[PDB]
Amino acid sequence: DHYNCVSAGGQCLYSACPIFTKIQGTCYRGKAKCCK
Repeated sequence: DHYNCVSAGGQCLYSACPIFTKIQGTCYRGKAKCCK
C-alpha cells in the first residue's frame, strides 16, 4: 500500500518503474505499483 511503499522510499506509480527500481507491492486500492 501507499504507506508501506513510500515510508520505505518507494514510489506509487501507475506505469513502468524508473531505473534501479522494480515492482514490489501496490498502492491506491491495488491500482498502482510500488516501485522500489
